[PDB]
Order: sequence, then C-alpha cells, then structure tokens
Amino acid sequence: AIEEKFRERLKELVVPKHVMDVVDEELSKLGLLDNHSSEFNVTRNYLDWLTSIPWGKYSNENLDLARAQAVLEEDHYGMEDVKKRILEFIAVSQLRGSTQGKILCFYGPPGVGKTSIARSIARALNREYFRFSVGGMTDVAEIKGHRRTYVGAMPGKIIQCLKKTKTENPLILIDEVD
Amino acid sequence: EKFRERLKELVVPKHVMDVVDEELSKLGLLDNHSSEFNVTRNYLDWLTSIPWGKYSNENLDLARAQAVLEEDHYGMEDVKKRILEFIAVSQLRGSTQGKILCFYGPPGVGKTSIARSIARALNREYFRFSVGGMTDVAEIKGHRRTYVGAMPGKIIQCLKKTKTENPLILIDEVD
Ligand SMILES: Nc1ncnc2c1ncn2[C@@H]1O[C@H](COP(=O)(O)OP(=O)(O)OP(=O)(O)O)[C@@H](O)[C@H]1O
Ligand SMILES: Nc1ncnc2c1ncn2[C@@H]1O[C@H](COP(=O)(O)OP(=O)(O)O)[C@@H](O)[C@H]1O
Ligand SMILES: [Mg+2]
Repeated sequence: AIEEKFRERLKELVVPKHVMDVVDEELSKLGLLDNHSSEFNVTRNYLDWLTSIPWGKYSNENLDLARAQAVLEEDHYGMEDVKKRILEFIAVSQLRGSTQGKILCFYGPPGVGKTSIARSIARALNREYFRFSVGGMTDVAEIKGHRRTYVGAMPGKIIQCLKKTKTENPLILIDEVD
Repeated sequence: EKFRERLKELVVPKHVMDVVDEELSKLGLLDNHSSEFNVTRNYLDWLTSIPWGKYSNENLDLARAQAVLEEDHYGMEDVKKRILEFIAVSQLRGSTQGKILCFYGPPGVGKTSIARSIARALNREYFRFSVGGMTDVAEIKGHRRTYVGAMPGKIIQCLKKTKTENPLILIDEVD
C-alpha cells in the first residue's frame, strides 16, 4: 500500500494508545484495499484526519513577565486593569508550575478593545490564535460535526480543523454570547 | 471479559443482567466500528459503570457529626443544631429519607458548603448539580439512544462518579 506507509511516517509524533490502536485498525482495514473509490476513501479521510490532528505537540509558552507586559503595551494603549489581570493570570500559572487554562470573559461597551486584546494576549503567551463567533450559530454541527457515515461530513471543523495549527495549546477566543 | 469481571465484582440485579447479556449478544452479531457498534459500546460501558448493589456505610453518630460540623465551618450554631436534630430524628426513624432539607439565606453565606459538610458527617459520597433555568428534562433523565447526542444525565453521572448507590445529591439554586 502506498499511502499506508506515508501515514505511518507522518504519525511519528507522540500519540496516545487509544488513538493509536484506532489508527492501526483503520490502517489494517484500508490495507485490505477492498476497492479504490468509496469505502477506501472514507477510511482514508478518517486516517488523514487522525494523522493530521497533532498529538502531544505543544508551543513553548513565554514565561517572562517582563516580555509579556512589554508586548501587551506594544499592542494596546492602557487597559490597565485588564493587563494587570492578564499578568496575574500568568504569574499564578508560573507559581502552580502548570497552567489551568481558565476561561476569561471580557464584557463592556462596543469598540472598547475586547476582541483585539485577545490577539495581543495570544502573542504575549506565545500561543497560536483562533477566533470563533458563536453568535448566529444555530446548528451544533459547527462545534462538533456529523458522524463519518454521512457523505460529506467534515470533522466538526471549527474545533478539530482548529487543531490543525500544529499546537495543542492555542488561545481560542469565543467572540460573543448572542 | 472486562465487562464480565466488572459485573462480577458487584451485585447486579437480574433484569439488568438479562438486558446486558442481551445487548452483548446483540453486539455478538458483530458490526465492527460503526454507529451501531459504538452505540452498543457506550451503552454497555455506562451499564458496567453504574454501581448496582454496592453502597457506602453511613454514620449517624451525633458525636462525630458534631465534630465534623464544627471543624468544617465556623459559627452557624443554629444551623448546626438543626442538622444535628435532623440526624437524631433520622437515626430514630432509621430511614433518613423523609423530608428534603433546604437552606436559604443571603448570597455568600456558604449554604452550598453545608452540603459537603453534611456528606462528610454522614460518610456519604458528595455530588452537586445546579438548576438555573434548565427548562429541560435531559439534564435529569437524559436523551434517547437514537439521537446523536446520547447522554445518560446528571443522576447516572452522579452514580458512576460516586460508585455508590446511596450518595448525597445537593441541588443548588432551586429558586
Ligand atoms: N485601548 C486601545 N488601544 C489601542 N487600540 C484600541 C484600543 N481600544 C480599541 N482599539 C482599536 O479599536 C478597534 C475596536 O475593535 P474592538 O476590539 O474594540 O472590538 P470589540 O471591543 O469586540 O467591539 P464589539 O463588542 O462591538 O465587537 C480595534 O481595532 C482596536 O485596535
Ligand atoms: N461559616 C463559614 N465557615 C467557613 N466558610 C464559610 C462560612 N460561610 C461561608 N463560607 C465560605 O463561603 C463560600 C461559599 O459561599 P456560599 O454560602 O456557598 O454561597 P451561595 O450560598 O451563594 O452558594 C465557601 O468558600 C465557604 O468557605
Ligand atoms: Mg468583538
């Protein structure tokens, strides 16, 4: 099989055991090569998604409070309490030795610097950035898509296709609460 | 099997055993790694997860109850006295299941921590789930297995987490 060894070469990164046995069994099912169009390609796409979602991949966070404060200042003019809370959030994690990934909600009048301070924070913590907009989201298939049995199902893109930033700790901004 | 030793350790009821072996034979007509396979897999996992006879021994002792209550909280002498009265009445009656206790008062007085203190005092397993405008039953009873969103619900999740047939369930913010 041509693509089998290619997928095997791709998934060299640290994969948990359950994902690994699932992808091994999927490789074994596709290795039968029962056909070349329909049942081959559904498992092929499942395999490509499994090998594309990065497992154990991280991004070296910036632990330097001075640099984080500097870059917040470069981005925005003084949102003093906001930036103090971001720095205190960084310091509590640097104390606990491992972060907790707390959910922070920013509320206030329009145009006050809510959405862009998120990109600022992402650059400060050396994470990858990504932006939802849940307002006007009416179907659940956006956060988690349709099962693979349906014809054109996408892997619940806005969360899993998010993970194709090659990083397990990206900062995700959920835009609104409408 | 994993599920077999699971049910072998704990006292299963007869109808449950019948249904689980029925669904296990229904999977025996293998439909490997599909929707109708993973549905059966999750069903049997929840079934072997639920504790069936195993429970936690209680402690209706007033002395230890008082010690726990005075340790976990400061002040609140009258609430502690009401809790001790409930415990004594429930020891007499033996059932400890008659009327539901409900603490009310201003916010921030720690009426949610009294539930944890009571769980410690009765040596039960604690569990909390809030009801703020849920408007649905799927939180309590859950969903059907047909829906792609298939969850047992708050009660079964409490049972699977506590691994105990007689836990303490706090219900927050009824009002
Ligand atoms: N303190 C600030 N310093 C520098 N630029 C700012 C500041 N506040 C707002 N801006 C700029 O003004 C624009 C306003 O966008 P903003 O991020 O405020 O949208 P928002 O707060 O999400 O508004 P809405 O809630 O209406 O969507 C941004 O492009 C931002 O660059
Ligand atoms: N008498 C007390 N002793 C110890 N902690 C208390 C006391 N009263 C309140 N608390 C604290 O208050 C917090 C819980 O507040 P709570 O009364 O549960 O608010 P709400 O009633 O709105 O849920 C807990 O962290 C608890 O430690
Ligand atoms: Mg915005």
